[PDB]
Amino acid sequence: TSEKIASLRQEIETYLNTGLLPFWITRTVDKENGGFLTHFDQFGNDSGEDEKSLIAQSRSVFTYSSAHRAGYGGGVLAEMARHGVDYLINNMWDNEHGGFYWMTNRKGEVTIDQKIVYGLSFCIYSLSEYTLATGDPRGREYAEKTFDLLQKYAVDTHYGGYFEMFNRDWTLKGPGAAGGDRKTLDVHMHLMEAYTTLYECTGQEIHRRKLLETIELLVNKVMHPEYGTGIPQFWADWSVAPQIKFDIVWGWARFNPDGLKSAAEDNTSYGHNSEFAWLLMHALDILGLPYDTYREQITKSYTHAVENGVDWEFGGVYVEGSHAGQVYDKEKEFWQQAEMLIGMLDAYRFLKDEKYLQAYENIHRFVFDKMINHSLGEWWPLMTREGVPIWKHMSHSWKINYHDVRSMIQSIVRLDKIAK
Amino acid sequence: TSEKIASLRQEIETYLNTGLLPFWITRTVDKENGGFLTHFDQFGNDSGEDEKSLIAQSRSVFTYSSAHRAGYGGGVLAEMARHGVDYLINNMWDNEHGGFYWMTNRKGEVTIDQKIVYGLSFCIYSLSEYTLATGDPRGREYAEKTFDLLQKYAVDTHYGGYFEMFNRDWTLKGPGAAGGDRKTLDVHMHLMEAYTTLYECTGQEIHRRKLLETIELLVNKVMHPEYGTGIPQFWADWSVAPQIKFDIVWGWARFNPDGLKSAAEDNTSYGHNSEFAWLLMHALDILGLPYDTYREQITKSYTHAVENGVDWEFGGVYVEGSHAGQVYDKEKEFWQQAEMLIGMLDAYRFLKDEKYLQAYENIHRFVFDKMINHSLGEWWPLMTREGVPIWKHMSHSWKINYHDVRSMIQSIVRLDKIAK
Ligand SMILES: OC[C@@H](O)[C@@H](O)[C@H](O)[C@@H](O)CO
Ligand SMILES: OC[C@@H](O)[C@@H](O)[C@H](O)[C@@H](O)CO
Repeated sequence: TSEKIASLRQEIETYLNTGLLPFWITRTVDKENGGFLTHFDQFGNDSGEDEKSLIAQSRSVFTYSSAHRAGYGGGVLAEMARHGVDYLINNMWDNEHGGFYWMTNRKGEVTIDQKIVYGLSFCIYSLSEYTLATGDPRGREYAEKTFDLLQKYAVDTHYGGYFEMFNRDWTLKGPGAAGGDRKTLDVHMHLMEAYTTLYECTGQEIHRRKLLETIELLVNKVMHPEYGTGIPQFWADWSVAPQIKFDIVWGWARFNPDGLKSAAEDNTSYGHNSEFAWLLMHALDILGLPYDTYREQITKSYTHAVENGVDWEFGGVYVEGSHAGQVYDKEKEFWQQAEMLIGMLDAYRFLKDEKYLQAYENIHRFVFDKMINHSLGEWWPLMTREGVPIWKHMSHSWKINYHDVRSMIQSIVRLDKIAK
Repeated sequence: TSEKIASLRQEIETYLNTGLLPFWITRTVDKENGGFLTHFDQFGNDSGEDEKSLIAQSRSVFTYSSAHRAGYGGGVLAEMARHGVDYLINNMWDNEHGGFYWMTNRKGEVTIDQKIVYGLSFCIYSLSEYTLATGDPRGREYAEKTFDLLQKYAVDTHYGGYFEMFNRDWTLKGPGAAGGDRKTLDVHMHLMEAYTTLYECTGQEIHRRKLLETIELLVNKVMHPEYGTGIPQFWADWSVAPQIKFDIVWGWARFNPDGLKSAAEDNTSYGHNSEFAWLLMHALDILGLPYDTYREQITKSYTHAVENGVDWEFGGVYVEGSHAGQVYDKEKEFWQQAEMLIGMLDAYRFLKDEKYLQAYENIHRFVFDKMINHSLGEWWPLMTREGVPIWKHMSHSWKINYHDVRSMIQSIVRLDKIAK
């Protein structure tokens, strides 16, 4: 219903303009040391972490670049992005070996000099988006510099794909938790997301060809060969590896005590599969290719998410479950809802089955009625199945505004497409 | 027999010092335009080709660098290499897009601006060898620059391996004869040869890891999965492609009218398989790895060459034949004899079966009694099975001194190893 679509779009528009973006605009710009402040407790007050992670600073650069480019933030977001791009190049860029450092403290000193491809993907993503929004060639320059370093040091020229964790001097890290012997869905999915904006910015044949190569890797090696769902970790030879926690992390380790099959290695994340599918669709948009170029893959990702991840009774998407169709972890974490909002919409656009629009409204209602802490404007990071926050910290080094702002803008955009 | 080994080594030493190297030292240095002259007819006189191919100039740089490093040329070869490195950077290097151009005319003007990975491999090979011989960091610098450009533009991050032919702006060339849709044994074998000297020069972890990735590609995708013999051409997905002639070439197209199974697509080159095997062994030497790291592969290459390629009656190695064991083309071309000299020696070192030393003496005797034009010092390019030159041009844009000088130095070296 156009009245229902308009109601949903307005709910997002008011919340995005008066709640979410103001939460960050009034808090994050650090004029003393440069960069952004991203550590806020359940009362919007500083938690005091002496960290400015590459993930935090780059995602902020992306959010403010993309939101300004979309027409949000009252025009002040572009200069906020430049403030962060200033911090990235001046404090986080390695002037002897290249690439962006993983971690800095509050005053700008490098504290983890490793070159993590997961963070470097977000550098390529955010700096490409930054140049697209502001025209500053510094974004594209350092994004191209990062891409070239990934080709030189990270690309496995035999098996394909990328090695994902390196020391500061770009030497491959050790095996196991050091991160030097695994190829992961986490990194390879976001490089596809990164190369999409990179190619959109530069327009080179090389960036279009490597974006397609990244899509091919995900479809042919990363996703389940039968179910099409994302498998988290692989060996270099692309056989499935046992899932491990790397020494370098970019999230809080959450164990659901009442989760099912704790040791099961066949888990897949509905939020990841939805995030991959709509990002692949957006990649096809940027590539000028039709969606059904990967109709089998896109249909597998969305069908699996809507049939197993959507909590129809309480609302929101579950954390993870088996490829076969069993739900393992029924908790409610913030980023999977964000990615499910966009995906379920794009699923409705491509597959045209109304259970996807129902799936969107289920998750839309969950985020606005349960997840959004309206007194501050940010999202609760983790919740019991029926709502009710488990963790109440509003933001940290790994939870900023990348997922929620983009999912808000992209949802108004796709909902507008559906109404027409 | 040590008396037989000494006799063979001395035959090479006298010929290398008094015949082959003097042929080039007295002819090739072009002080007017820079670079090297490589076009000489059957009387050692200029043929007048208005060409200075990247293959010609780079191979010359390698020959003079490697021979000087080995202690040959009366000490004058190092400065000859620098004269060529001067020409490569000043006349053949693309200062806007990077990489070395494919073709220049006699006076140094670029005539084919394409970036051909086959030539760029020889740039990495020769410039790495040049720095190892002279200490001039320009070789290593531009060799590393070329390697990095290959990772950025040439590496297929999905299927692995390299795309092999690009326009000047590094955009992938068209399909078919343009060379943009095939991965070939020719390029991938020599990159392994190039990355070996590159890693020997720089010592970086990245060059060691990519050299191993190159070896893995050749063993697992390029060689026959059963016979282990080299298959010339593949599609990007590494399935076997029909053999074609590219618009860019680096040799004379020779059709043997009395060759067997002219249309057979199962041909393999004994010279190539031997060249790959001893170069792989040398790569293992540089990598500090034992030969039996690829014992199955190395044994397949050498056994196939000695059992099918060695002409026991007349001497020398045939041109090509089937993987299964049938000889197709019994003519005698220069570069396959050179590579068979080194390979048959290394085969004797690793496999210790005396049929390989017999194979070496068969080819040694053929080259010195039939192929070497002793009145000038260079090798006849092509011959009937029983000797007797078919083509008598001594050198051109694709036949210089890369194969024969290296095979002469490396043969004295391995023969010296056998005697001890
Ligand atoms: O796609 C990767 C995933 O979205 C992860 O990067 C989360 O953003 C992070 O766990 C937030 O804490
Ligand atoms: O290994 C490739 C082969 O050796 C080729 O490059 C010859 O050197 C060329 O055909 C000489 O004309």
